[PDB]
Amino acid sequence: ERVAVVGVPMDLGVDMGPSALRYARLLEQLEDLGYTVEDLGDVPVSLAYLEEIRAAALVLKERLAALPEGVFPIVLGGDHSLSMGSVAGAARGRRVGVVWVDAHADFNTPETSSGNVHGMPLAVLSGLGHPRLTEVFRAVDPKDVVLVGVRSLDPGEKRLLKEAGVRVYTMHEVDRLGVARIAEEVLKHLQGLPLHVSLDADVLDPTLAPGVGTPVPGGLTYREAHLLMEILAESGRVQSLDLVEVNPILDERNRTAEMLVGLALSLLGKRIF
Amino acid sequence: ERVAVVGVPMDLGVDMGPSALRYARLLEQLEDLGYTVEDLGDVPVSLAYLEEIRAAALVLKERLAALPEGVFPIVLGGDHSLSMGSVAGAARGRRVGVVWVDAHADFNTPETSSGNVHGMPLAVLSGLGHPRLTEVFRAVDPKDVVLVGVRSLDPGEKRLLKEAGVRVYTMHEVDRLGVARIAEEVLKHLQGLPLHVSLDADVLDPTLAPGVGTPVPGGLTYREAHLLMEILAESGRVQSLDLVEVNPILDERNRTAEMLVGLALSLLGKRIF
Repeated sequence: ERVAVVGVPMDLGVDMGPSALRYARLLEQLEDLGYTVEDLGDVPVSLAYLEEIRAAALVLKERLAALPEGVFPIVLGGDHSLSMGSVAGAARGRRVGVVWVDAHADFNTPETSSGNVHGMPLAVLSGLGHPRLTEVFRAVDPKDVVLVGVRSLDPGEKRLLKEAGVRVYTMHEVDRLGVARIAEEVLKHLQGLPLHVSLDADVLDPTLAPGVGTPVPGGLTYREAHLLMEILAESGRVQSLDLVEVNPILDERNRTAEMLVGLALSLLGKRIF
Repeated sequence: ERVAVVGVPMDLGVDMGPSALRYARLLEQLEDLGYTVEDLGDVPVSLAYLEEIRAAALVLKERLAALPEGVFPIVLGGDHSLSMGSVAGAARGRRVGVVWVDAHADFNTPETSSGNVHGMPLAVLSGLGHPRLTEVFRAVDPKDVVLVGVRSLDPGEKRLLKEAGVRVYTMHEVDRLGVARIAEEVLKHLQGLPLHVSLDADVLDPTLAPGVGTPVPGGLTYREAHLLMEILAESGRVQSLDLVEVNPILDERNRTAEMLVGLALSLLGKRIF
């Protein structure tokens, strides 16, 4: 019933992410929902650009671990790379589950590929990749993870993901089983553990979330997204949230940002009836 | 040849405008134009807010005057209040003409209203207003100010502007005389003096420049704006520029920032032929 919001304006225009989520009144609407909300502010941010990231992602994680116990954390960000720092840090050292809701698997290693770290955080978190990264950010067992909304993978990704054994719910599976059910399966699969959900904006259809780094046709519908957040929220097991890859520079009327603040409220309890 | 860019993320969500302007690739395009450019960064910012505004507009004023003689300053802003600081700083104790291109005349005193200070900058600069501000920002004689593109005026303002004797070219005059003639006319009214151009994105038709603080229908056309900049450019006396009131949160795929970076380039020498 207490909630902390910390921003990681990282872009190594997604760095404006944290600012749009705030202008979308994320905070005021959570209090409206009943929570007491403290804004911690922004974590300062000084292959391509590795150390800077691991550094800022370090500062992040330390901050989450400090945080009194029982406080729900909401990380507003740019790069999905922050996830490395957050998921680790919000775990508080516990064995937690990760519902990674992205259009991508964000699962490469430097071996599989671009060269950009933000396509590498889920893997590192599973312990696969450059050591300067895995050694300070490993925080979950591959078996403890579930991708949802995925509709675009690199060949090295398919392999690592298969070899590793990560439950992957691509948009084919969404179209096929419906989100209602996929939602249920995610909870069985990760039954018993606290859940840290990471929401990548590129998961909703571009037709709806235009402001994003890498649009990818045929994504979750507006309604669809809320169902997932609601079903999930119901479990009462959700403990932390990642709201990322929100690019105002590409958005319209700042609506991609509004969509997340809305899905955040669905995940933290808000119900129609 | 030397050009300095400085940001003022001040919203007292126009505080996001400076990133918007930078991401619209302002520096780079200026370099392509042939200028060696430096990013001084952002001036820290944190009735309503007189002291916090005065403090930042003072850090800005002071920072601009300390610039080496010859370096051309461009102030990237949110609020139009930053101009009390930059038109004073950018002038360096010299008599300069001010070409104010906003849909408003930002010429109110507390007596005539809204309450907000960002509708008073040109008044303060012209010496009318709170003493706490005029006392450090008054930097222009009303007879040396020219408003272009105006189409919104509070009663007190119209009166203050008449008493003051400020040359006003509202959209009605624009429609009657054309930008070319109004430009010959601005240049002549301010003949001999160095010129500082302040640009409120709201002066561009909302249809074209959606992301601005207060849209006011019936504004300049992308061609008229450019023409204007181009004529003021040929004069050889522009010496400083404010690019203000750009709000990405209300914009669309960042075309407002792109629309101004384009006008800056026009004021700074760029041409078709």
